[PDB]
Amino acid sequence: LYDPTCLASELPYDAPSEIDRMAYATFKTIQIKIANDQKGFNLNYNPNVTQARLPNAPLPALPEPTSD
Amino acid sequence: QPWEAIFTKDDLAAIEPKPASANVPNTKQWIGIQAGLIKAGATDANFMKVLLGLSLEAFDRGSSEATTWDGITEGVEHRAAANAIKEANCPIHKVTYYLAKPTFAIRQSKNLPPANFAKKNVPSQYKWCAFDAFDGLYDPTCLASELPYDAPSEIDRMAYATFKTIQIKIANDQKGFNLNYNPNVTQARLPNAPLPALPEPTSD
Amino acid sequence: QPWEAIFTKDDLAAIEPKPASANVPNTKQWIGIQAGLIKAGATDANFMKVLLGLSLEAFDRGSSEATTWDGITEGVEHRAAANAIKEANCPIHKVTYYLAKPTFAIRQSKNLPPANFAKKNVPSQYKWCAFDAFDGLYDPTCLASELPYDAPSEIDRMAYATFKTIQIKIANDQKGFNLNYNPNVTQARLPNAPLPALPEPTSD
Amino acid sequence: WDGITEGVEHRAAANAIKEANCPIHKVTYYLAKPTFAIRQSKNLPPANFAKKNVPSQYKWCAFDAFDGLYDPTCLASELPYDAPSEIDRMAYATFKTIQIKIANDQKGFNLNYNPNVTQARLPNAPLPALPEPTSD
RNA sequence: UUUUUUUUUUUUUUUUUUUUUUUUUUUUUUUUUUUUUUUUUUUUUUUUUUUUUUUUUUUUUUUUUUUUUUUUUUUUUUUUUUUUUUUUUUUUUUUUUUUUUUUUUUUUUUUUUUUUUUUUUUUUU
Repeated sequence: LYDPTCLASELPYDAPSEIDRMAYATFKTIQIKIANDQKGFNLNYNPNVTQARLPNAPLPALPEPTSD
Repeated sequence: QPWEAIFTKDDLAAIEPKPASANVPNTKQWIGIQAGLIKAGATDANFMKVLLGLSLEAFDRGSSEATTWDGITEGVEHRAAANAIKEANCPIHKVTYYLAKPTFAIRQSKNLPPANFAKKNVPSQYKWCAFDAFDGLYDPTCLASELPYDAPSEIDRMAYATFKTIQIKIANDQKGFNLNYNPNVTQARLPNAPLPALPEPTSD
Repeated sequence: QPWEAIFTKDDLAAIEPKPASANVPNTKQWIGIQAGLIKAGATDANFMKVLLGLSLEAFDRGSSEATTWDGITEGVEHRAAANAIKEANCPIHKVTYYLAKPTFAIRQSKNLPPANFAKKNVPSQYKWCAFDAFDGLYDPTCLASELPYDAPSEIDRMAYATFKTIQIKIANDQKGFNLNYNPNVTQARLPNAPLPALPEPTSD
Repeated sequence: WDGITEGVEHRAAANAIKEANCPIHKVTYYLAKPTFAIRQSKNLPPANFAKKNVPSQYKWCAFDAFDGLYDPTCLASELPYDAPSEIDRMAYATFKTIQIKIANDQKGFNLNYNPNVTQARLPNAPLPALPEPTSD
């Protein structure tokens, strides 16, 4: 929506609006979160070196009920 | 004790030194670029012309980013010219720093904002602040026959500082990679182990 | 009890001492510089001339930065002269501190602002505050036949303090490196382990 | 705002203005007087008068491009009413307060980050805290 | 299914210090969950190095042995109320001037009230 090379014969609404842009930044947080959820996967081995780290070992530990 | 002697202002004014920025290729590196770029098919004035092409690419791409960018310029393919820069042991940004102002000047007159503006989530207020080689806009050694707009403006400078945060962030994202081993010592730390843990839903 | 005796002002005034800054090379270190610099091909007045060249380089480069900077001066290559300074066990800045004012004076008269101004993101208001050896502008032992502009100005001094923050930041960036081992004890802490973790997207 | 004019849709024309890197106000500043003159002769007060809570005394003072009424370069074949009047000018200053207020409401937004650095400051964090019932 | 043909020795300590210091014989089980929900959600191809410090300064300065608990609340009330879609940038300064000018060491507390009276009176149009 901001990319100068992006195609566009006519945009009905200025979604690029700065308010929407900061909202898009907030949206980027979503993109980042999911990236952390999937891109954050630790590729610590190629040839199935599960002896170093087991599959799904990167899974976060269950949250404790205590504050600390 | 020569150091105890007074140099005398008359002699100081006779020095007439030149600024020596380190964000520009060394004379021998400029030659190294020639050895590659001229060899690549560029000649004479095309030397700067092709490098300007890359600087324009760097404007929308970056260091190795512009290096990967293809396209035959008035002298030679961007990648080929980029290789020449690499032969000189410099990043494209190094050359771009020297040709930052003319590069910006071109786009400023053609109204061509940085293509990575969107990617960097830079506020529209700072649309022209997303320039990797913005330092060349202030660098006294940077080339510049005429700049259409005073991008150096202090407001833009603080915006450039904000832009620097972007540069820092990405540096943290890539430069922050922990080179804790050379000969594949994964037993000390596994590949991609530096990857940040997934964020928790709790505040603490 | 000689310490109980009154020295008498008449005798105090008879002392006529000289300021003794530690930001300047020791007399023997000045000689060490001569042993290297004169050996490098410099002679007599060229001793100061070449060092001024380096101070000008330090203005746009820095300690080892100016050391890496090449270019044959009126006496010898900057790097060769820099080696002489290193032979004296001093940084180029050490010499530059002594020759800070004349150096600044040269550029001030030639209107040559620091090339690292852009790199340091120093506000244009403080364009001439980006000077590593700015302390020499106040140092009573620093050489100076004539300074075109009173850079020592208190406003500039506080700006120099802000500049000091830059110096501190970079120190934290490099001097802050944790020398937790000598004989490659990576088992205690791995190389580049001190690298700060990547910033999280959350506020906490 | 849409609507096809004698030449083309308002939005399309607005895009042209944006292509020139200008706000519509920029063009309006030049055409402020003729614009006001049209409405003044047609008795068409600003529709945002109500929104801005502008006193009826200053009904014709709610004009964003009022500066064009004084601007020597602004176009004007004939102005039905001297809106530039000093009384209206001070009213325009009061109107400027409106412009300033909205600027504070939107321009006052703190652009403290570019690449989504919400870790420094979260989105909508600049939002003013809810008013307390106490005087202090 | 893939490696060899990749690199060290010749680098440094002993002769440095403890035992002979203290617990058992102190308390729980017989307390509660499963049968609760996700996958099929998105990134890479984004950018830095080559930027600068050391050689700058403290210790040897002062407290403990000073005071509270045993004082009071819950059982009090809201949601179901309203905005967005409103407007700015592209406006201007630095390079202007002071310090080095004067006080402390001058005087009060220990002087007097509460326990006195209104609301329930009238405008907007």
